[PDB]
Amino acid sequence: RFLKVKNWETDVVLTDTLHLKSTLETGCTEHICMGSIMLPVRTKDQLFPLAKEFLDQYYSSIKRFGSKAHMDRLEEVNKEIESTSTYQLKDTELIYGAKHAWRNASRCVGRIQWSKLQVFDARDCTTAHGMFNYICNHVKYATNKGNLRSAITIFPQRTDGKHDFRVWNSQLIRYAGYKQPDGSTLGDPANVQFTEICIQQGWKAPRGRFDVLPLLLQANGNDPELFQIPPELVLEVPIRHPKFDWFKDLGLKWYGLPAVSNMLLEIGGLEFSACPFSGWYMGTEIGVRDYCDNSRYNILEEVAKKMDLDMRKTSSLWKDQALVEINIAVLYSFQSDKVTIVDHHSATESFIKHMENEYRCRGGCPADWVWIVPPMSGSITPVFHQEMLNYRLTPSFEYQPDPWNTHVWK
Amino acid sequence: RFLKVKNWETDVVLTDTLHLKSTLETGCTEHICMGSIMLPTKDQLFPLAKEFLDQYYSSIKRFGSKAHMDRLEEVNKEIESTSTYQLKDTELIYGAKHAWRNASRCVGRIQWSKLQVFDARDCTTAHGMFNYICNHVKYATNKGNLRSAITIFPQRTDGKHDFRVWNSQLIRYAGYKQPDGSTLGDPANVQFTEICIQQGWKAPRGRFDVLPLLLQANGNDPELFQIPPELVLEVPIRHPKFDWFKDLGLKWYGLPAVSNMLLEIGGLEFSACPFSGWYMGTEIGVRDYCDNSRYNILEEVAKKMDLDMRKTSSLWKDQALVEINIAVLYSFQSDKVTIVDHHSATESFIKHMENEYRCRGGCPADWVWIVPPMSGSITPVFHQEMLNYRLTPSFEYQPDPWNTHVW
Ligand code: HEM
Ligand code: HEM
Ligand SMILES: C[C@H](O)[C@H](O)[C@H]1CNc2nc(N)[nH]c(=O)c2N1
Ligand SMILES: C[C@H](O)[C@H](O)[C@H]1CNc2nc(N)[nH]c(=O)c2N1
Ligand SMILES: CCS/C(N)=N\c1ccc(C(F)(F)F)cc1
Ligand SMILES: CCS/C(N)=N\c1ccc(C(F)(F)F)cc1
Ligand SMILES: [Zn+2]
Repeated sequence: RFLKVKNWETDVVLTDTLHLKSTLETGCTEHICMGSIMLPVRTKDQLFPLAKEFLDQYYSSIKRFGSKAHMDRLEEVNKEIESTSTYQLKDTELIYGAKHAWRNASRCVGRIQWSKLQVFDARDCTTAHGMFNYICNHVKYATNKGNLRSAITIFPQRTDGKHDFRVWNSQLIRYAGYKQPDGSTLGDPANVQFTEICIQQGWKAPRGRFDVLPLLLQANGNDPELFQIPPELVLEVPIRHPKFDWFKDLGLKWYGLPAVSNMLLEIGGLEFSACPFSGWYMGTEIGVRDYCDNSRYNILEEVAKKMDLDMRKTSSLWKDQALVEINIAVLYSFQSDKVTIVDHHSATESFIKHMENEYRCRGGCPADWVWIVPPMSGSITPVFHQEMLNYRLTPSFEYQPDPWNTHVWK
Repeated sequence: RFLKVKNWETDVVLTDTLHLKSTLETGCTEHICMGSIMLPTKDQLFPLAKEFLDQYYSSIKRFGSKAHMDRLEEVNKEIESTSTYQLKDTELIYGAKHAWRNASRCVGRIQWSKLQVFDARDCTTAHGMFNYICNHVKYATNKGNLRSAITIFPQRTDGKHDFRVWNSQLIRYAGYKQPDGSTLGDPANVQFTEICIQQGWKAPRGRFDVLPLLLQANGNDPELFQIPPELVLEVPIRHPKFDWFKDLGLKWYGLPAVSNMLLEIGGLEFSACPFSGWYMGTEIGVRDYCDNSRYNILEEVAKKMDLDMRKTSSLWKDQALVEINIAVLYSFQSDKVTIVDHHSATESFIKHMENEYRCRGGCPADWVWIVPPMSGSITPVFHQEMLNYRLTPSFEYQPDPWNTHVW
């Protein structure tokens, strides 16, 4: 088979063959497309085949397929699975797996950096305090004083599903959200529920607008525990505008390190329920979504008012106008504090190059157009005019139920 | 089965059942999503006809009635004899309105039922087509107070007597390649603009030259016609705060009228069915004006705004784009020509979606196309999950007439 993909701005056409290897489902039938849908204990028998194909890829990637080292590793793994039911990955395999989970993330526009990933092996970790230490070292290393470095910390793989390691926070660093009895929300609305669990667990909220939440860490299936990330480790950027000297008075700021912590990493059948990973922000994530979504900080009106814009009628495009300035401010601020960050133009342009490269070296690049195209100025970024094929490849990062909706408390 | 759709901004969940009536395939499988790909007989005809009539009568609360049954046999017998059939007026009107209603890429379907239908089925020549088209352009333009409409020429028979409108839209600017190697006018129509020259049209070689209509009737060869200039309402683009804007020398037409698609009703194929409504701002401001492959004007507009175009991180492109779309909307409103902005259009569509879900049990929607090409996440449709599937009657793409015609 062969599937063609065309870019309507360059007339460039690409041939995808990589999709042939996709085994997982898409949520789409032949009679329906669910492309815009947000979220559409393995047994030993189910496990070996998964390990095999994975190990086949690995060895193939190091140009040693069929070798003796390859066969013996298969024999070694098969045996281990039969006797122990599970199986431990080699350090080289773990690093290969993680980079590929990233490499296969169809919703990630920053994959051009996929091979530059620092992997921290936290498989010997046994307690929550242990997880805390590991996370602090990840935050410090990745931040690097503003010169951000991609990194991922991998805790023990799931066993019987009763001794899972979970990082309850959705991101290592995030601002608390509090619901007021008057119905309004102070802080970040998106984190209200998690904030409550933290308070309910003993956290003492400063009840402010940008309070870095504490970590809630679950080790070996035990009840989660609270820890406060060392402030001197949480790099933040106050947001000011290059021309609007009143912007700083808006009292805005954001953290510099985006580190996802609620996803599950799958490598050769194994499941790593705790695998926080971080990179660096694309401006629009903060400028458009975090600040302007109606269900987030929702700063449009206040930014507009101060800009003195005709807010009487939408057709004046006051919302659009204010959005640009706000995103202007985010990029400017980060660049001024020498904290890594990329704008949607550069990010989407690099992604197009990475995508083409991937087609010519792997035979494809699974991509989710709904997620790749930026939440602003969509059509003036190259990805918009790019047809994409979305399919599933492992290793991979997946979502998992929120830990508070499944955890069996002790 | 029973699929649900959630809006992540309001948490509202709607259940979709309408998809269970999907006929055609989407191009997507369980192994791959083709969502962003722009385009993935007596025995055949009667079932389709029955499906349609069934829906029609169901809508008029006469499902099963003798009328329903009689009509069914009548068509059945007609197909057995004439190897095809004709729609009664009522069924044509319904068919066309419903083709619009099922257009998963149209953001303005909230207007679906308010569609004027012009039966051009008695047309036999190109001059006739021209007459029908002119009256359509005039009725729909209504001096700026646009009214949606569609004109339906004779349905296909043997495929060699197909009626076709070679233009992609009734009104579009010509595209000429210059000595340089660049392009004057609209790069999107360069080829058609060539087929018009290669046909006789005397191209004035201007930036915004309204192309001539190239009509084809009963499989014959296309003929050129110049739409009465008095019938082509145009808006000169000026800015509400940049009096230098007028100097960009930009203008666009007020009437968007798609004419290269094919209308299918009850198995029947109407290869010539121009339809029009009114512009959503972004269409011109973002796509026609700023698309790199189109008029690509961001370069200059930025200059004139005196902004740092040194680093992409200054978002000068974004900055310009906004002002430009301010101007388009501003101009149209000032000349009282109908136009809608992306904020209002999308808000309207969300409401339409909510009505369609409780009245029809669903609303086919293509997210990739529904979300405006600018300020995506600040419009409601961005946070709205959508289910895409095909339903007939429908509007479909069809091969360019020049790439398939036997002169
Ligand atoms: C180097 C900086 C990086 C940039 C600029 C980048 C940018 C992005 C952006 C803009 C999104 C969408 C986020 C949202 O809308 O919530 C995304 C999604 C994603 N990225 Fe990256 N990324 C980078 C690094 C990484 C790293 C290091 C990994 C993994 C090791 C990764 C894995 C993912 C995944 C799994 C998704 C999709 C998640 C989902 O399906 O919900 N990214 N990335
Ligand atoms: C009255 C106001 C209308 C508005 C504001 C509206 C707006 C839109 C917009 C923004 C698009 C995208 C255009 C593009 O990107 O090329 C679109 C697509 C579409 N609209 Fe509407 N529309 C309206 C009327 C109509 C009418 C009267 C019909 C049919 C009778 C219709 C049929 C379609 C079709 C079929 C498409 C998608 C075509 C395809 O699949 O490529 N629209 N519309
Ligand atoms: C409903 C729709 O799927 C949803 O709003 C998606 C659209 N595209 C997105 N794209 C990115 N990068 N991030 C998101 O959260 C979303 N949300
Ligand atoms: C490649 C991608 O499908 C293509 O650029 C689509 C995206 N969304 C669109 N949406 C609308 N309304 N109109 C278009 O022409 C497109 N082009
Ligand atoms: C890993 C830091 S890379 C980055 N730029 N940000 C995000 C933010 C959210 C997600 C998601 F997983 F929540 F979608 C993914 C990447
Ligand atoms: C019918 C006028 S309704 C409108 N706003 N414009 C368009 C423009 C192009 C198309 C398309 F068919 F080319 F995609 C559809 C609608
Ligand atoms: Zn799909």
